Amino acid sequence: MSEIRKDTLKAILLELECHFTWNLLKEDIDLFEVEDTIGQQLEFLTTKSRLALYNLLAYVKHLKGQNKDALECLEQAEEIIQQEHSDKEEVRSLVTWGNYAWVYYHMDQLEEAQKYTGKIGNVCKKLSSPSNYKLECPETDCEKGWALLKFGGKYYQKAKAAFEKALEVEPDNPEFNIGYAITVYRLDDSDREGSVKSFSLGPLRKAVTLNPDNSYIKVFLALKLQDVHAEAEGEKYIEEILDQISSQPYVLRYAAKFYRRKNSWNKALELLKKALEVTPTSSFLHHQMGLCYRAQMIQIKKATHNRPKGKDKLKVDELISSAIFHFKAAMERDSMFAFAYTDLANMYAEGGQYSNAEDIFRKALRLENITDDHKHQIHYHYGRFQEFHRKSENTAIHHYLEALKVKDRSPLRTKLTSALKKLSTKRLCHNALDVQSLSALGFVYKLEGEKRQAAEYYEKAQKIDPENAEFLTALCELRLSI
RNA sequence: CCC
Ligand SMILES: [Mg+2]
Repeated sequence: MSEIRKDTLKAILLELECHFTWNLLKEDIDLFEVEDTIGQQLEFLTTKSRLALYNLLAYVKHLKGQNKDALECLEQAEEIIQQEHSDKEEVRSLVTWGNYAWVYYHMDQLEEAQKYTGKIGNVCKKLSSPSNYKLECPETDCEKGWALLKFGGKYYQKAKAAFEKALEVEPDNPEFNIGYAITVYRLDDSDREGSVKSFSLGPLRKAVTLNPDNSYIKVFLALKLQDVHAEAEGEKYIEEILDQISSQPYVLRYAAKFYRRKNSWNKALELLKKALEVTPTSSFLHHQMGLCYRAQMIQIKKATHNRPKGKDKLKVDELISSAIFHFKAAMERDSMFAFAYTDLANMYAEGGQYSNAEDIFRKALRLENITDDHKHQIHYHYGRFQEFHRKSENTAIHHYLEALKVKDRSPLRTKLTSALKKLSTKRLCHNALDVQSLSALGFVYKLEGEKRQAAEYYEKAQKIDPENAEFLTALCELRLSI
């Protein structure tokens, strides 16, 4: 192909609606985890669109440099279109064809790619689309919403908008409602400024009504009810679900979360183990197992006033070892699972395995592509490890400051500001010229809206370090604020 | 998927 036809083709490729134009970046996920879990949903979450799953898996295989394997996934998608979408064959094929075009493009099979853009263009014309090479429709909006969700927390607002676009056309579509309600449910937990939210409660009730046979959507309703102090109602739903299904890991794992949150740890462990028989490598399941063992360990520690002896001490050590095992497995199976790192590191710290804790915290601090909320929490946990285990007040202060710089409204805000005030005040009693502590107080007072007091701290810090760029900038901000 |  002449490289002028090439430029034209590249332009068309960008106009398509498919995974390659949805800004799904590989660095935001663990590709092995995503590939593996897509396979596990194909087998074990049988209510989710198989067509969507294969289109997504094809994209993921491409991201792993396996273009030949991506093609095979798209072939399976085509088979499903014959199987499950025969009446609307052409329109249901658009996303698959888009991915074919992009994959063949990447394999330098330009003529083959053009064949696919041609098919797309023909169908869009046939169906009176206002665009040349796309036909926006609710089913595609839904598929896009799920693809966005799979790429993680940075994409949740975009996924919500995609499901909203689908619901604009079909407000009572059962599939669209599930996607939307689950997105709002995750957003209730995402980027919290304070208490957990419950905007998803209404959407979940509707999605459950619209999908009576679906235990997967119902388990989120139960969890949300638990969040809003209707634990009794939530638990009845859990019981009904467990009467209706067995061994479905995507349902059992959330029932296990439910039971754990009311401290029924043995029941949670029973459910998690049943799920592990089906999917023994799931990082989600492993994390949940560790959470159970950790909770049981904490109960013994509290009961024995943090001084367990004899068999209590033996059990505590077994539980710590088991929590480490499972948190380590979770992290190893999902490199982007922020909480797996901090939970593992914190458990290493609890067991006094400080070199191990440091190793994990170091990796966690270097995760560049997780959400700012997760970065914030990593700094908080490392700060606490520094303060209480390493007894390094200056390193603690440093990381508490980093936590607030990344996110200054969170449920950790007041824990962070109070720790900083406490540590900085103590250090200033010993050395009135301690620049880090002066600077820290300036930062916290500025955050609290105490402009004058903040200025005074920064001015003392600047007196000591007159050319400091950070202090000059802080003082300028304080002067120009209205 | 922590809290
Ligand atoms: Mg996952």
